[PDB]
Amino acid sequence: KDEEWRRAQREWNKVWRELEQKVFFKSLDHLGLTFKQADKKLLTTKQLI
DNA sequence: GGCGGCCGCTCTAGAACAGGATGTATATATCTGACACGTGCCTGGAGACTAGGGAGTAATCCCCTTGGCGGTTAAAACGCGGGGGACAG
Repeated sequence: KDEEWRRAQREWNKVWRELEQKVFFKSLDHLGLTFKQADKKLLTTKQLI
């Protein structure tokens, strides 16, 4: 059971690390994820007046 | 001495309780009539073979629905007045 468990963990590790590499920096960004709409919502005319 | 208040007597009666009534649920006796087992086939699918063609998969592409916003006038919702109708009788 440990042998097959370690083998399955090893074959999980590559795809798991590949997903983590692209999802961790997305998880770090909080305001930048909503900045695609915040930069248009807060930067208008009437907001500036 | 007369009259209002209080309590006992008596008529009325609401509704639970017991007995009669009639159509079914059961307790055998026996018929009975299809039910399933056996037999004899015999007719339809399975092993095996020939050939092929429409989808799984891969690729493209372009398309089209979701997210995501201001805007503004149409309207949902809250509330006041009230009005006619569902239901109790």
